[PDB]
Amino acid sequence: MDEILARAGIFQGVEPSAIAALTKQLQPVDFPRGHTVFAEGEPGDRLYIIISGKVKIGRRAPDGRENLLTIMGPSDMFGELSIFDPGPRTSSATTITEVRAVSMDRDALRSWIADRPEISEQLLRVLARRLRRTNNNLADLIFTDVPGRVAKQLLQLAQRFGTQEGGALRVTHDLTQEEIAQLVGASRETVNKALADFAHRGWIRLEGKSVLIS
Amino acid sequence: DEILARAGIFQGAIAALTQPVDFPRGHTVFAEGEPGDRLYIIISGKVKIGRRAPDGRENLLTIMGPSDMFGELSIFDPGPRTSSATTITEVRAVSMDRDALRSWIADRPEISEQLLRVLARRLRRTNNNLADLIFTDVPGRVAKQLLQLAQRFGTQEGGALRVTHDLTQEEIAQLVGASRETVNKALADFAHRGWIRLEGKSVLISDSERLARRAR
Ligand SMILES: Nc1ncnc2c1ncn2[C@@H]1O[C@@H]2COP(=O)(O)O[C@H]2[C@H]1O
Repeated sequence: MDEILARAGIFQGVEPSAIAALTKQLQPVDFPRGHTVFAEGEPGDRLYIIISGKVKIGRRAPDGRENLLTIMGPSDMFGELSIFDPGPRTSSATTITEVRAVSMDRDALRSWIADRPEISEQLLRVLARRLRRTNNNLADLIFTDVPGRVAKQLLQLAQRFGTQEGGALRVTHDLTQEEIAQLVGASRETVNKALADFAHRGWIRLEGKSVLIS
Repeated sequence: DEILARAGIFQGAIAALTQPVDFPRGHTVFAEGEPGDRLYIIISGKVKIGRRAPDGRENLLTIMGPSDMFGELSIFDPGPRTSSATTITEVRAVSMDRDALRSWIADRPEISEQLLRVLARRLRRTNNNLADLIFTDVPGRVAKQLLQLAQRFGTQEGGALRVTHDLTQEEIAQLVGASRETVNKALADFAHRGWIRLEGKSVLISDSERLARRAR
């Protein structure tokens, strides 16, 4: 779907015809659930745009667990930074569900802006505006306690993958209890202990297959 | 002269086409909120970049020395300065404005590739800090900060590399984003273990491997 692809942030503020000029040259790839798209340390020089599915972004923790950095879904990009500043990947990307995704490397990008200087300028604008959002995001997070930080992070994920259902956010998933444990990168006991606590304060109503967030 | 080459913009000569200025100690290059237009690359000296917390307290973001660049956001996303830039010590730097930079780009689109690298890299580092803030403990973060300061301002001195940063133990606490009480406990803990030596504005990192094993 061209619309899904065109919603990517790398296309924000770009002429639909220049977006299309790039899109047409890209063929979708099929990734199975639990598939490692790229691991930390591996050379990184391409970005992915998701059409369907969810992808986990994470880094290695001292104990050997993988910290849930973020979760990207449809229209979302991952690995986009390596297109501008390539090199060894500082994070890993792993499919949470079955994914269909589009890829593009630096050559593609350079060949794309090769004829379209207007795009370099807009990319700077979008990237720089994104840095300002991420900056005061950090600022906001710094001046908050430990639990408050994690809460904020989870809230942002809810706001992104949740449907507005009467002053609340519904996030419907198709994951088994073990997959949810793999997603967070924590014990299955630690997860259920945390979910039990959030529910206790009325922040979470846990129904089968879905979660209702305040 | 060789310092300019290490700058992010030129880290990718045709660069010789490169306004030099000298600032004194404690000089405020720009203030948080002022109209933001200029760009700055440091040749010699150190500059504190900070942003006020919601409570008014001045909070330290990053410390930058030679070959480092600050105030770039003002050129691409024009508007108020999001932060304040203060010179810790005497500083010699070169500046540029949006209209001056946009001209060099019109002539050579090659820089657009280097400019994007710099932004994309700042963006990545801010994302790493966000992950550290959540997944890395206070002592872990403290060690990680010292190790990052050593990469930029570290000179070997006998067995331990002396890392001069000219920062207060409270200013470090701001970099890490934790209470000064918890940060001080972490610093003393490292000192008592023989990992580091506290020298006022300087730190002697005796055991680098331990710190590295404490930051992961
Ligand atoms: N999940 C899907 N199932 C079936 N058809 C689809 C799906 N996603 C996209 N398409 C079709 O593929 C087309 C791609 O271009 P359009 O987005 O214009 O319109 C899209 C639909 O016709």
